[PDB]
Formats: sequence, structure tokens, C-alpha cells
Amino acid sequence: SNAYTVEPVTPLVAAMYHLPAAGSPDFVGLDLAATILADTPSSRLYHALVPTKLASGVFGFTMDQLDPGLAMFGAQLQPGMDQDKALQTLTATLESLSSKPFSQEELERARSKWLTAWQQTYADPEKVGVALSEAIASGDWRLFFLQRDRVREAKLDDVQRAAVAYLVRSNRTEGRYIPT
Amino acid sequence: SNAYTVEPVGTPLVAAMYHLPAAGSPDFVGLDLAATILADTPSSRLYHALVPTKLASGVFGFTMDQLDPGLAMFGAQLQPGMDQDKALQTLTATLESLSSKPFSQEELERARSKWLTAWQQTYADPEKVGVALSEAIASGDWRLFFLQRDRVREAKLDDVQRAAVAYLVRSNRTEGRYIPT
Amino acid sequence: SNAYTVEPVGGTPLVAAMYHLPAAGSPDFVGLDLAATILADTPSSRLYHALVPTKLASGVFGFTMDQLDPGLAMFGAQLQPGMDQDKALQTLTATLESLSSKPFSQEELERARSKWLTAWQQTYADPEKVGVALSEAIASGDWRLFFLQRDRVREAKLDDVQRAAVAYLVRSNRTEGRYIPT
Amino acid sequence: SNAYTVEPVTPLVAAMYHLPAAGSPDFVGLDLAATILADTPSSRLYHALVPTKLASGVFGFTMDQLDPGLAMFGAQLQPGMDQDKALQTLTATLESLSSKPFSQEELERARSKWLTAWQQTYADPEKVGVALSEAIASGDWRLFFLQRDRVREAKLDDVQRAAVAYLVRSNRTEGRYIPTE
Amino acid sequence: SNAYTVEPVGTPLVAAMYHLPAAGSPDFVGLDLAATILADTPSSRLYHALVPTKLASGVFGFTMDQLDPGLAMFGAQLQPGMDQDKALQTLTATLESLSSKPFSQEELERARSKWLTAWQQTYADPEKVGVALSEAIASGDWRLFFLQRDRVREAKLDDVQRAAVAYLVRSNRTEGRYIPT
Amino acid sequence: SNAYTVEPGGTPLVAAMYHLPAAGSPDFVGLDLAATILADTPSSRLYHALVPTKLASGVFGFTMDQLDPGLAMFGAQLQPGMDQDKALQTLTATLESLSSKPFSQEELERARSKWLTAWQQTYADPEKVGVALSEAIASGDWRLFFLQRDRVREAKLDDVQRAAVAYLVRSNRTEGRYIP
Repeated sequence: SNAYTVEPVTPLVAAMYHLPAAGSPDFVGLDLAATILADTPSSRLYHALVPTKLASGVFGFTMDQLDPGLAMFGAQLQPGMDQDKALQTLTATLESLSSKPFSQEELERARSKWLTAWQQTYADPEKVGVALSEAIASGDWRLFFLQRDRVREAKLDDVQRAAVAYLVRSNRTEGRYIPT
Repeated sequence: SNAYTVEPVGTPLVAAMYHLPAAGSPDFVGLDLAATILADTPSSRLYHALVPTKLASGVFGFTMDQLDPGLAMFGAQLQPGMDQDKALQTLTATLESLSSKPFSQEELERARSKWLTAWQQTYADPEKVGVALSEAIASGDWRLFFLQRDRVREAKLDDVQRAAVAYLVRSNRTEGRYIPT
Repeated sequence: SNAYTVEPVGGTPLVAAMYHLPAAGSPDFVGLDLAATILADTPSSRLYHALVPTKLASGVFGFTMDQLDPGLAMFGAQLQPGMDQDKALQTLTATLESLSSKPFSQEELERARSKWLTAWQQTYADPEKVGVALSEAIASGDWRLFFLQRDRVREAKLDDVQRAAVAYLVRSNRTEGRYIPT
Repeated sequence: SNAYTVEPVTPLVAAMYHLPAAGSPDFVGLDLAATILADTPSSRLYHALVPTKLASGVFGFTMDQLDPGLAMFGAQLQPGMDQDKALQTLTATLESLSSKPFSQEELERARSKWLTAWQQTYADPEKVGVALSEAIASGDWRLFFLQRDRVREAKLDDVQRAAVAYLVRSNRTEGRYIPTE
Repeated sequence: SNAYTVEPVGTPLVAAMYHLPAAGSPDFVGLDLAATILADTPSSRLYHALVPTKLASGVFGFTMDQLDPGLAMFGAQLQPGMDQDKALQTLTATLESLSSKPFSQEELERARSKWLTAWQQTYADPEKVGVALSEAIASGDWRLFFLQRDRVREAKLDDVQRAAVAYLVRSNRTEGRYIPT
Repeated sequence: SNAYTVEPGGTPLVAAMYHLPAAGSPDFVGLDLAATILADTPSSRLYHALVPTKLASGVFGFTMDQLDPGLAMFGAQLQPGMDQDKALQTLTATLESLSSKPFSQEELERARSKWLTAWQQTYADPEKVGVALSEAIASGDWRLFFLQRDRVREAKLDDVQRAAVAYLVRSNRTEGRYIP
């Protein structure tokens, strides 16, 4: 999944987490969770960061073409903002979701997002060819199809379990971009 | 603006078409954004009204000011057997009774973001900007491409609610059915 | 439908034959849409086979253009310097206007049908593209057309596509033209 | 042609000029001219407007799908920038090319840009169909190839002559967009 | 090559992949072209063997050289309740019994047209070309981007035939099933 | 950067490849930009030395960071008749003689604007940004997607001149030729 949401109204902080096995319920869980966490102003990080003036915009990606595969969350700040506080709020928000469980509505939003994208990919043999090759490079051709099936059958508590299981300190690495 | 959301799982369709306000009206942006709250994502007024209820398999909303007259089109795709008169009726009553379920600020922010994200994609592409400018001239004012953006940027909930309420009425409504024969 | 098929081997003369489309609401419209792909698209197309292995042409093309009023179908051939433009135009129009004695095969229809439906599914999977296709159907006079054209294509019989091409690809509807560079 | 070049780093001014018919041997001259005037940091408009802090960016398009067809040039400014000066500098630049004629280098850059986009169009059957359709809507299907040929054969003097002939005060309309802050 | 063809008028899949010869070997393009004869459009060998027999609903075939080893993968899209054993065995047989049903010139021509049209689209876009040259160099030979093209242009029926029968072999096969949970 | 510019046995081509500096090196952006000036549009150095004079029908220039080691590739497309050795001597001398004909400020602005235009188009599209951050991570540092845009923004003529002259030298030149 790919999310980058910036306010209507450049330093950057990031946090990255190792993903589970490509073919698992947890992987599809965190793919969906990343959308809920970073996509649109309704998302967890935007709501946590922007209205409160700690960040100018937020993003969340799951990057399966890396080995290790990574989920990467972050925020772009304005010139004079507090990187320390921005990074602490970001990781706090991401790592404390048993305190703030996903809603069915949020799950549905992400599921719909994910499946829209798969359908555009499938309708196009050029895109299907790339995706299948990414599947064989991940280890199994069936993944392309398997993952769609996981996403259609995903219940709220799997996705809750995936994110709580993987968005944890022991699996966190931080970054900041501080320009010259 | 552009919305089509279906359920995660030939096909009969029902549609309601509304005339838009003039592109230069300070209600035009109201409707654009309204169509998104109304028809985009599982969270939209139409999806929620038509799909868990099993009245339709998916919903859409489009504003197409490339036409004369300019139009908003909202519709639902049904399954083979679903009651077509029930889907249409629910469809229109959803669109036309927003005074009874008013837009939230969160709904607006959701629609404003999508709109501005689309505008910035147009803007970064000189080919798309040239198209967007000549469409603005075709609607009678080259400024409109930037004016629309500034109006979305400054759009207040009060103004979006009023525009949708003034324009999504039965007297501005043209119904359509497509029944694969 | 849109097709431009070239071979793998002054400037380049082009000859062309123009015909008119049926109304977009007519059964025939998709017939002619599917036909132009059979006539003009890939080395297996009727035009390509008549003009290119025979060395009359460098490539062939076929487009249906309903954004015009009148709506127009355009077929043509790309020439090399030295090739007879009249003999090309001669053969191009003979192929188009004699399908009556050279009827589409089931397999040809399936080739054009598969292409058409793939394009349709790609359009439908994108809200942006659907919004455009819907506005074009409205402009055409029936928002239903976006879906109806699809339904008509998936159910397309060989006899109906033949009859459509045979009634529209006729000399009385035909206007020839040529581009010679410089 | 399409051009929009901004400073590496919502007010706007614009001037718009009627185009000759597509089949006039003036019409590609203006196409190429517009690129010279409006594309990249080497453009006549960028040079006059941007280092001088009258605009953050400039643009220029030929819009042949309008009737009447237009050449549209314009500038985007930051809020405190003098609108009247940017606008007078823009038009002055466009309408005084007899005192600063095109160089062969400029024609070459802009000719390569045109022919590159034409080749990109030509390689896609879908884009060809639309271009052929627009040529027929402009007056003649042959214009699609014939404009390529003219661009290929375009001499500096013809491009000079067409710009100078059509970019004059009797052929232009002005505009400003002053946002409602 | 890419091929994915489905019947017009929650689904299992059965497949078979084979190792390609090295990119730079002469048989490499034969197999690229072969998979198109085999898998692309309703006239393809897989389609005739699996769709009218109602042994499959759609077929695909792709050669993926970015992979190491490179593979050609062929497959069938199934309906719940269709014979999976039979589909795969008819699939694997079709791909392995080509010598009894040799490729026709017309089939070669079709495959070549598609290959070169795609190659021309890559060459037309600097960014794609750079990507393609970059893969060439990773193969250990920049020239390959250009050589493959010339190889395809020259390709003879006899060699495309031998390449396929040399490589689409039970010796070189790995088999797959995807059944929905 | 990617550039291929053509004029209005089969097609032979000749090439010269040079190792790029590290992506995080302050010379990387320099060479990215220099490739544009050297090979993009008729006004490019290679086009001017090779095309008007008829030693080639087109020229090209890429920097390919996704390789290990990263390369600048330059080349020329010839007509069936032309002399390959001459094209290659003229291509290499141009590339290796930039002390003699320094980049202008104008050249640089055209290169920088091209580069930044392509960055804003990526940045505008959340899918594109995700891919670009993956390469950045694969290149060994996520911050590069941004740092390189800041670096292009601030790139001065003399740094760009110096980067190009330092890397486009006889000791870094591997030649190649394609003759059908």
C-alpha cells in the first residue's frame, strides 16, 4: 500500500518495521493497516500529527520489493517544528493500537482501496506479468492471487492482530531527514 | 468528481442525473465535493445505503462539466435479481434528504483532500494543465482552473451542505434504468 | 476501435478510404467497431494480408471515429516510395467492399471481441476512465451505451457483425483520399 | 504545444491571441514559437519574468480545440508581486519579437520538442485515431501528417513571421486572476 | 512476452513454468515468441485446448527474464468445480506436443508483430530505454537490448520451432496449483 | 537522468560507459545533471558534436544508479554507412574535454528544471513515491529520495563542472560497439 497525505495548508522523520512473510494473514493485515494509519486526513497519523501542528503531512508505505520487506511510516515537518516530538508522537501512535482498535469502517476503507488497485493490475497483462514475476521473486507465483483472497476474507481482528504484532519497538528503526 | 465503489465479492443499473450549477457559481465546488462524500468509498452515503442493505452491488457518482448542460450522475449496479425500484428510490432519497443527515466536517476534509490531490496531479503535468485551461475557457473563464482550487481550499461545511441541498432535489433529477435484456 | 499495423522490414505516401458510422444506439455500431479490428489490426487482418505480403503497402490502418459528426470509419494503407497508390487504394477498397463473398470467420470475431472487451475492462476498473466513457455516452445521447455496447459486444453473433460491415462498407458511402509528402 | 515552467525555488496574469486555421502555413510556426516563448528556463517569458521577480512561473499553450483557437500565455505570481507590471512585461515580450528575433538554436530545440511529441502520438494506435479525428475536425485528416512535414521544413524566417503577425495588440485579450484572500 | 486471455461470456488456477535459456543465447527470443503463439488471444494453442473443451475459463503465459533463473510460465484460470488434474495435464501436454503441431508462419508473424511493437514502445521512451539498457548490462552485455530486436527481426520458423521443443519439456518443468481456502 | 535524441549493417551503435560516484557522494547529482546537458535535445554536447557533422543520427545518455557499480552510459546511433571508430573517438573526446568547453549557467538551469519537473511528478503520486523510496532504501539510505532533490536545487555550476570533469576521464572509460 502507498499513502502520502499532505495538509492543504523540508525536514522529515520516519519509522520502519520489518514485514512478516509475504504469503501470511499478518502481511495482508499490515498492508491494510498501513492505509488506515497513513491514508487520508481520517488516518491515525494525520489526525495525530497535523491538526496538532507537529507535522505538515504524513505517509505510510509497505515495500515488499525490499529484502527484508519494510513498512515505512513518516511525516514531513515545516522548517521550525519539533523533530523529537514529531518522531515520538508518530511511533507512539503506531505502536499503541491495542489502546485504539481499528474500526470496521476503517478496515472497509482499506480493503476497498487495496482491491481497487489489484483489479486495475489484473485487467492489464503487462501489469499482471510484472506482479506474477514479483510473486516468483517473493518465492511463489500464487501469491498474486493468494493475497487478493486474504484481503477479501480479512476480518477486523486479523488486521488488528497483524499491526499490534508487528508495529512494536523491538521491530522499529527510526530516521530523520535534516537538510543543510 | 469521479467515484465508483463496489463490494468485495448482465448487470442491471439505476441512475439519477442532476444538472450542475454553472462552473462559475460559488455552489459548483460544493457539488463536486458533495458527489465524493456521497459516492466514494465504503463510507459514502450511497454505499452505506445500498450495499450492506443488499439493495445494490456497487455505487457511483460523477460530475461531468465537460457536458452542456453540466451533470452530476449517481448510480448503482445491481445483481440479476435485486429490486430495481427499491434501489432507485433509496438511491434518490439518500441524495435528496441531506437536510436530515447533514455532512460532517470529517466528510468534507475527506472530499477536499481527494479533490486537491487530483488538482495537484493535473497541475504538475503541462499537458493536463493545457487541457484544464482550455476547458475553463470553454466554460467562459480561463481563471476557473485556479479559482476552483481556491474555492475548494477555502470551502466551508455550511456552503457544501447548502449547495447539495439546493441542487439534489427531485425537480432537478432525471432517473435512468439499464436492464440487460 | 483503433488499429495501425506495420510490417517489420521522398517520404511515405498514404492512401485512404472513408466511410460513415451507424448511429451509436444502433446494433450495427458495434458490428462495425469489431469489423474494423478484423480488417485492420495485426498481420492476420484482411487489409494487412491483401496489401503487405503482396508488396502493395508498408502497413495498414483502421479507426472508428464517433467523436465526429458525422461519425466516420477510416481505413488506409501506408506506402513506400515507388508503390502504385491507385493499385493500393484499388485493392484496399475491393477488400473492404467485398466481404460479402469473403465472410468473417468465428475465430476472427473472437479475436476482435477479446480485444474490445479487454479495453472495456481496463476502462471500467478506473473511476477516471469510466467518468470519461460515461460523459461520451451521454454526449452520444444515452448514458446506457457505456454498458449496453459492452453487452452487445459480448453477445455479438457472426451474422450481425457480417451484415453490419456488409451494409456500411459500400462504394456509395465511400470517399477516397491520399497524402503525398512535400 | 504545451509549456509550463516554474522557478526551482495563487495570482495569475494571461494574454490570449487568436490562432490562424490549422491548414494555414502560419499555424505550425505559432506552435513552435509558443515553445520558444514559454518552455524551459531558456524561454523568452521565463527570462523576462522570473530572474526579475515578476513571476514564480510562466506558461504557453496553443489550444486548437477551441473555436476560436487560442494561443494562451501567462504568468503565475506570489501574492505581493505587481500584477500590472508582470502583465505589461508579458505582452511587451510577446509583441516585440521584431526587436529580439528567434535564433536557429531556439527553432531547433522547439522543433525537436514538436516532432518528439508527434512520434509519441504516432506510435500509439489510440492516440493516432484521436489525432486523425482532430485533423478531420480541424478541416482535413491529412493535416496530421502535413503539420509534421511543415514543422520538419520550418525555416527560422517563417516561424519569426508567423509569431510577429499574430502576437500583436489587435489580436490579444488580457486577464488577471486576483485571489479572494 | 505477456499474455492473459479470458472468455468473454474466488477461482482456482493450475500452471507450469520452464527455465529459459540465457537471455543472450539465440534460443532466448524463439521462446519469447513461442509463448505468444501459445498463450495470447483466442487463437492461441492453450486457449483452443482449454476453453472450448470447458477445461479452463482463461489462459496466460509470460516470459520473465528479470528472474534468476528466467522462466516462461503458462497457466489456466479455472472455475470452481472444473477438473484441475485434467486442465494441468492438457496444459502441460499442449506445451510439450508442439513437434506434432508445428508453428505456422502466420503464427510466427503474429508473434513477431507483437514483440516488435512492444520493443518500439520501449525505444520510444528514454526512461524505458534506460531501464532496458540497465537490464542488458546486468545480463553482462549492454548490446542485448538492440541484439534481441535484430534477432527477432531475423527469426526463422525452424529455429523458433526447435527452441520451443528443446525447452518446453517435462525435464524442465515445475508444476503448480492454486486452490482457494 | 535519461536522454535519447535523434535527428528527424542495420543500425550500429557505439557506447562509452563510466563508473558513477556513490549515490550519497556530493558528485552524484552533478553527473546526473551533466548527462542531461551532454545528451538531451539538439543543443546537447553530444548531439552537436556528432549529428550536424553527420557522424551519427542520434545520441543518448543515462545514469544508472540501480546497477552495482553505477554507470553513466553515453552513445550514438549511426546510419548503415558511417565510421564507428570516428563516432566513438568524437563521443569520447567531447565527454573527456569538458575543461575545454565548460557547462554554461543556462545549460545547468535547463538540466535542473528537467530534473526537478520529474521529481514533482513522482512526489505528486503516492504510488510513485513508494517505488522511489524503495530504490533509495536499496541504494542504502531512504533520505536520498529527498536529499538528492535538495542537492539538485542547490547545485552550483562550478560543482557540476567539476563532477563531470573528475569522472569523465580516460581511466574510467569502457568502450563498446554494436554491429549487427
